[PDB]
Amino acid sequence: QPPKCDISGKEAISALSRAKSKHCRQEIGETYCRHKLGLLMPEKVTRFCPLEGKANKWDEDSVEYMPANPVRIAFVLVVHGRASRQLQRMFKAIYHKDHFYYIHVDKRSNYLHRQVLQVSRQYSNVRVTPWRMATIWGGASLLSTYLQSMRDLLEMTDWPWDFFINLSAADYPIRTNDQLVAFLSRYRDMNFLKSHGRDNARFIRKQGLDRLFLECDAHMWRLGDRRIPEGIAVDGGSDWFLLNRRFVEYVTFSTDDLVTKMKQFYSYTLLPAESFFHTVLENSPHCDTMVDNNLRITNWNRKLGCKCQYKHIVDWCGCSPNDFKPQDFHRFQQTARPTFFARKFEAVVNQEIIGQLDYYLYGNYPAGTPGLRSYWENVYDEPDGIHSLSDVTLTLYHSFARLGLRRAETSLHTDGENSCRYYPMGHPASVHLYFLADRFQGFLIKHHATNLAVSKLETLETWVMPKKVFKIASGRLQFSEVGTDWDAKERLFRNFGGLLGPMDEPVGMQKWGKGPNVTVTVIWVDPVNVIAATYDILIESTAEFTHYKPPLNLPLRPGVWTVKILHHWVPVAETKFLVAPLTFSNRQPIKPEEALKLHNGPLRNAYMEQSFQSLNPVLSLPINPAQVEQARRNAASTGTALEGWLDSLVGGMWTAMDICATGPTACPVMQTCSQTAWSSFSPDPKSELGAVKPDGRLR
Ligand SMILES: *[C@@H]1O[C@H](CO)[C@@H](O)[C@H](O)[C@H]1NC(C)=O
Ligand code: NA
Repeated sequence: QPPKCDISGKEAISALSRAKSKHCRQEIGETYCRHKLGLLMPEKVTRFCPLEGKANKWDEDSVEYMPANPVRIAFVLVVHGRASRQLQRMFKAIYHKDHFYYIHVDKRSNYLHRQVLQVSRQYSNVRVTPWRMATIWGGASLLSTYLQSMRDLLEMTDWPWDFFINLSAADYPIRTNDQLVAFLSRYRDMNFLKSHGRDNARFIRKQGLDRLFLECDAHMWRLGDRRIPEGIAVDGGSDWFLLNRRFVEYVTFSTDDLVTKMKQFYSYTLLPAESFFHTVLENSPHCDTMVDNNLRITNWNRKLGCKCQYKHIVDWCGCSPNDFKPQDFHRFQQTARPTFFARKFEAVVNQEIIGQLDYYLYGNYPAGTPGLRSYWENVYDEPDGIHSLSDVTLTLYHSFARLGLRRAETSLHTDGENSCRYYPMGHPASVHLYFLADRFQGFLIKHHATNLAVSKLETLETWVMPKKVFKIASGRLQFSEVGTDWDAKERLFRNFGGLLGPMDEPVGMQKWGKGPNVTVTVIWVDPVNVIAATYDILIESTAEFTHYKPPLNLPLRPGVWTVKILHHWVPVAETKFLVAPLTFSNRQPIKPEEALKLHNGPLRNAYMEQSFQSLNPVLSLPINPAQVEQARRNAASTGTALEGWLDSLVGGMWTAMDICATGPTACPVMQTCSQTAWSSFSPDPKSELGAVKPDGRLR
């Protein structure tokens, strides 16, 4: 169907041409045409503040007194992702029985929501939002989430709260609850918001406040220009704040000119929570309550955090803070200004700094407490279904489980019946990442299998760990790795296991120490010694990481690839990586014609237009005609033959470290999972939540 008005703006045309759903196209057009007539945005707004401008209203010993009328705090936790045990650890740190906790879990994070429900069922002062939005980065929906949660909280008459504080799963306190309550009790009529403080016209342009945006199909579309309304001062800064009940009441229930028109304006705004509350407060009757300090330390690093990493999500470029590391601990003790929270923290990136901070605030755990240096994070959970996995991860998780079953059989030494022989049943039940002392240890896979001696089903967990493959030879090179999903801000691969299939596009990374600039040669070698790519790269004196994604035609030949680094044909180092053949297509066993198309190498017979056959003799990489033919045979296989090819490849690159039983077992040499040090079933008291103590705490 055609639009209600001629659509000629280049930005709107670009959005309409990229939008996937008919609903989104119609809403894009409806929004554009409304604005074109001048009926969508306000252009003049009343200012109620009696001040000429802004108001901008520290002794370390002032947070040590004991208040007679302590504030009660409503924490709104806006969380997403997989890091449930870290969220539980932070919740333990900030919990007190006289506060309140209201938890919004991103609609797309169903595993995390199930874990949060278990928390809300234990404690009367914890509730979960029954509505759930998909709060994409920069989305307008983040303000809708805050405004709805404020209305909900104001109508819970059994929760008499005095302040509203927002936190994510990557936040952590840097002072005790006692000190937070003492400080807020002394300034209970103030509002804590941090402004950019620099040139305001530049802030408006950098933020895109003079641009019209629309959130639809989990994307933020830019649709054109708009005027800043006259009569008000527009301000902004951090979207992390603390607001008192009186101002939250005004924002929620006022119908005056300011609140009404700003709610309309910010419904079509990028990063609305970074400026909506500043602009309303400063122009409201409450303007003289504003303190230019959000009581947070935010770990900005412009060199690493501003790589326009959200381009596929919003029609704009943005920045995000870095994760703290152990060398940052001294920053949590600064004395310039009062601060009570900090971000960001990620246990999969660095857990040591989280431990240092928690023990600093609340003391060591007793000697003999297990799991303090470990971290477990669920990356697949059965209720979400195998269609939420990929064919690559479904194939490999199956193979890891079979590797565990083979370890159980070979671990029993006996000349009679082997009561540790198993037959696998069904699909993996769960998968965890496992870390120890900030070193990746591999995957834990929970699975079901029949013990063949007694003919009974058993539930097991297998630990698999990747074999070391980086090898140096007689420079500033420290490490080399191949992977996917490179995180330029944290400088690591978010595909932690390096799981790859024939249609993946691998990335080569190098890590360097200090020294003078140098140039090296990178060579990619496929499983039958076909040289797929060669290139030189400059390593500047100041470079720490380098990475590059060669344009290799697909599919890649399955097997063990090798990536070599040379310095003027002198060997430097090498690493290896596995392109796995897939046993599933659309989560069903792969058929002969599917496998042949997928497993016989690139459709162009060559990985790139330029050939490197003249290099094979130079590097002693002869192509064996027998191995080439065997790869053709392997490509046509399915079923049991294909399973044997896959498992021999996986076994060459992964080790089954151990396997345990969750319940009873007829295998005499298998340990109970809860009694191991490594299982996701073993004790982890730092993330466990129990009964409330006499002092009202869980920690
Ligand atoms: C480093 O770079 C400079 C120019 O930037 C170049 O002249 C020099 O040859 C390079 N290598 C060394 C060791 O200086
Ligand atoms: Na509850």
